Amino acid sequence: PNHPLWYTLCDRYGLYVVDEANIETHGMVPMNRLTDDPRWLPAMSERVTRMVQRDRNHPSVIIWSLGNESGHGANHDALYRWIKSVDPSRPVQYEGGGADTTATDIICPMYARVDEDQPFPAVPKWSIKKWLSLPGETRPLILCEYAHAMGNSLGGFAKYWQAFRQYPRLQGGFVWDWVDQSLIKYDENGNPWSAYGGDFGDTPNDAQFCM
Amino acid sequence: RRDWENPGVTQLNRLAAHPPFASWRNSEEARTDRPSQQLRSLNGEWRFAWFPAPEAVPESWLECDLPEADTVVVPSNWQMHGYDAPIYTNVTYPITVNPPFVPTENPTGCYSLTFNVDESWLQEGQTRIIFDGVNSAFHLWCNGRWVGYGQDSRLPSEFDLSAFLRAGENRLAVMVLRWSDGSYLEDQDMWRMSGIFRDVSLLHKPTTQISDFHVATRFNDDFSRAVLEAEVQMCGELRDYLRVTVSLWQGETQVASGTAPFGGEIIDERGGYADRVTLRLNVENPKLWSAEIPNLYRAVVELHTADGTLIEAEACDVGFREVRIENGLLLLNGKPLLIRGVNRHEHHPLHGQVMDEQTMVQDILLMKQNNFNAVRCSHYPNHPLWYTLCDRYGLYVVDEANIETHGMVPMNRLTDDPRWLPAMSERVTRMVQRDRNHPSVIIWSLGNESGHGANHDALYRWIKSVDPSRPVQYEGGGADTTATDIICPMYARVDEDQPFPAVPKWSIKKWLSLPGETRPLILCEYAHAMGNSLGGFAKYWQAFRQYPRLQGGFVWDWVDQSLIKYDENGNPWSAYGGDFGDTPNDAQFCMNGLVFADRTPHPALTEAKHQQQFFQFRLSGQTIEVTSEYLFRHSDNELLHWMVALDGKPLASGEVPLDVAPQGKQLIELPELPQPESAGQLWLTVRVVQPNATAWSEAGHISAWQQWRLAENLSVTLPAASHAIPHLTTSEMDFCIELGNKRWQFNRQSGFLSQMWIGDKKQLLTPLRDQFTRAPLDNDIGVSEATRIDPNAWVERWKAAGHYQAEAALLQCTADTLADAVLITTAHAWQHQGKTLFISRKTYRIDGSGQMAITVDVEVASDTPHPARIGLNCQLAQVAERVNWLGLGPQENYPDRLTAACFDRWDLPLSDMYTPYVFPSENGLRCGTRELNYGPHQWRGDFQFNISRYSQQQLMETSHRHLLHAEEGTWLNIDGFHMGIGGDDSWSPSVSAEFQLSAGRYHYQLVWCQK
Amino acid sequence: RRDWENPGVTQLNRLAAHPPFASWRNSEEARTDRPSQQLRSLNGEWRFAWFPAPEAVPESWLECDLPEADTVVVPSNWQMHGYDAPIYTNVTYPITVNPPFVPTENPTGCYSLTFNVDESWLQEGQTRIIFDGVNSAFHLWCNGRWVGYGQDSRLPSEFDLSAFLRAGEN
Ligand SMILES: O=C1O[C@H](CO)[C@H](O)[C@H](O)[C@H]1O
Ligand SMILES: [Mg+2]
Ligand SMILES: [Mg+2]
Ligand SMILES: [Mg+2]
Ligand code: NA
Ligand code: NA
Ligand code: NA
Ligand code: NA
Ligand code: NA
Ligand code: NA
Repeated sequence: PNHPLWYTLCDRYGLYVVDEANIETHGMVPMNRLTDDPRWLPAMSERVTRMVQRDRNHPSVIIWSLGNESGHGANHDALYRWIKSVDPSRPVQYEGGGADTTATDIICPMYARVDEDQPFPAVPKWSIKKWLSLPGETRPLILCEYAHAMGNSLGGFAKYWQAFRQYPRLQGGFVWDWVDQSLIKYDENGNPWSAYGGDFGDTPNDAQFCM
Repeated sequence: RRDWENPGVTQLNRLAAHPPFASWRNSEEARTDRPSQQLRSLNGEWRFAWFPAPEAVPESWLECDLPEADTVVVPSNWQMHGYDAPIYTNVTYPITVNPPFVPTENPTGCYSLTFNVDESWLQEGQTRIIFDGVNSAFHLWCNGRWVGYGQDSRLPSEFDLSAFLRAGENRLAVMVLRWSDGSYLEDQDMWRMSGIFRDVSLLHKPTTQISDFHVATRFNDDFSRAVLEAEVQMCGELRDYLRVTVSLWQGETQVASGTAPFGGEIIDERGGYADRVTLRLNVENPKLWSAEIPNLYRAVVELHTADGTLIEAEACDVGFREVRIENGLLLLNGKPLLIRGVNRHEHHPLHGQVMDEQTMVQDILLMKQNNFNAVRCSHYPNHPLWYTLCDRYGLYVVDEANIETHGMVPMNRLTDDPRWLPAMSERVTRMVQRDRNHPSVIIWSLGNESGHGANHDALYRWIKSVDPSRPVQYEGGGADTTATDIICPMYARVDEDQPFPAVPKWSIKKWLSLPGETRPLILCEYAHAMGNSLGGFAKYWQAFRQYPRLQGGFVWDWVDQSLIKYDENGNPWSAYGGDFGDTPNDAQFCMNGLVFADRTPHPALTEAKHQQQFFQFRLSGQTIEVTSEYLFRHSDNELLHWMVALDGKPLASGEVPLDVAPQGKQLIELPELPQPESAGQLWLTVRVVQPNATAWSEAGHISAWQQWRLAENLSVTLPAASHAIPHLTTSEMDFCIELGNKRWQFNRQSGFLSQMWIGDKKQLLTPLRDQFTRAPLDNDIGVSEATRIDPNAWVERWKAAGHYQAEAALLQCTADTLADAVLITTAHAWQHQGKTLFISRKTYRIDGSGQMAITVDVEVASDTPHPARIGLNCQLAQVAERVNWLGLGPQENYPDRLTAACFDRWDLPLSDMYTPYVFPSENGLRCGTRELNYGPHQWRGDFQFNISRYSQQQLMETSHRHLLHAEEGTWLNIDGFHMGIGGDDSWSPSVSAEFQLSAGRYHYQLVWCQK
Repeated sequence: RRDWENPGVTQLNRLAAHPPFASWRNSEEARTDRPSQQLRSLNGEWRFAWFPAPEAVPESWLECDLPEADTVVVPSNWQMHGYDAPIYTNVTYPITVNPPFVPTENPTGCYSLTFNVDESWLQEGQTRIIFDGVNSAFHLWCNGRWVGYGQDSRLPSEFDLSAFLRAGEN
């Protein structure tokens, strides 16, 4: 959940917002170890319910998100239903566990390619055109993350947009991401320079992967 | 920190819930389910001290035993020991509604125990203590050191004591609080007690252990093949040498087995569960489990090293069955179920809410003997043994979460509050985690009467997610919300709608077809058996059998929640609300069972057994069509016994072997019956007898029966000629008729028969008078809260109309001497405040044979509430030992509750003609009676009657059966007509129109003579 | 009670969540969305002291300012002021994965602020304190008395201070 003023600005300047609960357990093994554990349901539910209770009147918020990279747990299904019950005005999405589980109204993969499949075991990232028509599937597809803009990047960006425009159910996505997470540091001469992972003695760290 | 006033803290240091563990260290023992040395019981004599509040408990108690304490038995409810009073309140909370706060004066029970621990348990593995039930919250200490905290009174709380124990003597200190924020979720309609009411045990597990395991059974289209999947979870040192072996047994024969190392399949980008493994075993033509035939297999889960070293083994009984809802029908192994269920609380008249095996077994045997096949755990998870028993004897179970917030306003104030979601989820999730392997459990319930909140939807989905093998139901908020797979209303009537705002209770037939509705309907509660009740019960079962989607319901309920008290002479008597100084209270509304607290049946139990029969019959000429409502079993322990009798006189009889396939039919043509000599009605009575004893019944057990009127030959022969002629003697005050040794006396002032003489003795203590009222039944009083007096209740309407105060006004009284008899004509009018309620016109014809023909014709004002009865009553001077009659019996039966009774010649001791309802009311009636015999007297005609030593007046003025005193002589009530008793619920008029005496004009005739 | 190592305790005495409030006492001010005198900002210069673990925090800190504390701007992340190093890791947790436990060495930031309220606030009404964001958990004290606890670094944590306030400096 963002600083309260962000939603007011989006309401006024006009930007569609996906409000996401502060829940990410990426480092767990497997990713859903905690989210599928009934003992963590209470902590998770407050992160979802208190978000909804705070931002439910903002017109800019058009979609609720259960969080990020926490696999797919029964806690997600429970909280998904909680929202649908409390606020039927907004669709609920969540990418964890395969991007098309029972906890999301929208097929929302991260980095699924336009034409090329990535048949990872359990959590495959199908070509987005193919994903749409898998037997039984009918939901819309909007990538929660795509076109990773790390450094000299965004190659193949036009391929996505040609697809978004030709396929009615391919409704876009959110580029990753807006601003480099670099921090300022000063050399002996007092001159500032852009720093990243490990430049503060922090270790282990993931170097430039924060930009 | 006052954790007992924080819905955010429902436990501290409590271990995760799981299925029943015994930690066997020998596979064979696990297979045979014999005792486990690793599982000890700490039940027995403990120390106990009561305190008005926790702040009163002295610090010394934590380290040393309190001198003031007493030695009591555990498990037990401390109210049953007299430390404080048990409180019976229905809806209104026993404490002020100010969540999450509880009264500062909070009864606190300090339990303590000194016990031994073998050094062997502390040298390796983990030693935990398990409290199966503590009401309602508690703190634990071991040897002076604080261990943990827990809430929810109906599920086990476990704690690791490995680092607190010492070899030899140890001391536990448990401070149990009566009230806690947990109480807000425990407002069930029952006695509010407290203490350590369930088993306390010590379990020892290896460091590398089985921490959890789930068993599932999937089938192919025709159930000719199955796959048993067992997911096993472990804790501790994870190594490549570890393995899990799940073997399935049928008796001593291993039918299947699978072995595998840990490391589940990949589930997400981070991999899978390295601490889990799933074994899949193929089973061909498995023996399916059902309440009809509870086939069970034994599954043994072995944790071991690849090379053969057993670390530990766990196990459970596996019932191969599939529960699914398809096309609107609840199916068991592919067949539509017809739920013959009942709600059952855990109650004992002496021990309170503490359950024991014998009581559980008795209940199950009684339930199955009375054709019940299902039970609902109203309204909390039960004692662990209950499920094992239901698995083995065969009963479908609805496992219900310990959540009820009935007293809140509105009912969903807390269930719709996300801040209460945590406390609620634990009551649901821990239940499922504990009972998911029991085959007997076929449906999960989210709780009872807590309205409908978002929390319910969240938890509904949580269960659908973790356990897709069982349907989920919940009645709150309308009985058909998004939180239930089954339309499960309570007290919805068969044909009549009750359009309550927001939460209407539609007629069940109409409910099924509401636009868009497709779900099956099974009432979670119906046919309230409070006192003299269950009228209209047959109407439900006729509908259940005609409507596919009406699949039954659970009667409310199994046993009266009465407690035993003692008088000055030390004699026991049944007590209810308010009998312990408890107030506010809801008096007798805690007694709604088909059986008494001591399990003695109420008359209504036979009505239930009859309507719930598994065999249906139809007659056509000499042929009896038998249909089986069994879904799986054949009638391989049933024989049909038939009997034809003429007005109680046996003419013919015989038996035929029953051989009908489930859902099948069998035709049985009866022999060429011999045309009877005497005049009268021939009656055919058939009954299904179980030749062989079973695990739930004795040899000869009768499971079903049905009666039919056969040929009837009306008597056209006139009785012999009378020798003498009755003589009339007149005085201003009376008309006295004499014929031999017999004398009749009619008071000319009252207009009633005031006396009769048979030989040299008088026969009446009170004159024979009209009666239009009855001691009000609980259904007539119609209240569920001792504070609400519904003016619409039958008793209130009769009282306001003056039925109980109307006095008889004589309009006519004349005598006439005929050729061979004397005729007495009378007319009375009952009035109240210038309003004529009833008019009774009679004639008494006493002829030369010594018989008195009484013809009665009554008019009832159309605008006065329909009368409870239309008959006569009097107090006979004598008391006989037996009561003999030709009519419906042998047990008590009323107009809307008499399908179970059979027409025949019955003979019972006087005492059996009185039903001992704890709260006294009209009782013991028997209908369709053509002849009644008592002492020298005989009454003939077509009436209903009850006979006892208690007058309607005494019954009406007495609150407890033990306060009744036999009156002199015998009170007789003979009715031409009697109102139905109803019972669809006991807090509103529930007697169907067809059983209301609204005809305006009534006629009945009786012949009184000597036998 | 080490509430920061128990997922069963995500807060203590925290008020219920709700949409943005200002408690306008004038309808036109609310319509125009102008400022509300009933809503005060406490952003500015606070007193801060860093500690390697909560056990290192001196009980004296609850009663009066710590001499070794510095004056810093709030809101802010103490890493940006140089009290300790910000850490950049993608997937792998920055602490040993052993739920619900965290390191015994747990950087602790002790913030404090002396203030006072309008006389009428001491008279009637409910006065609450709102922390729009605290990373990652915290205990709150007012005039030396414990008020509450709260988690979740990205949503506001509110507490009723009504029964703690007093005339003069708080
Ligand atoms: O609706 C109900 O009716 C019964 C009345 O005896 C009893 O109170 C049950 O617990 C409740 O669910
Ligand atoms: Mg609590
Ligand atoms: Mg209730
Ligand atoms: Mg915590
Ligand atoms: Na598109
Ligand atoms: Na990154
Ligand atoms: Na049916
Ligand atoms: Na009741
Ligand atoms: Na048979
Ligand atoms: Na009475």
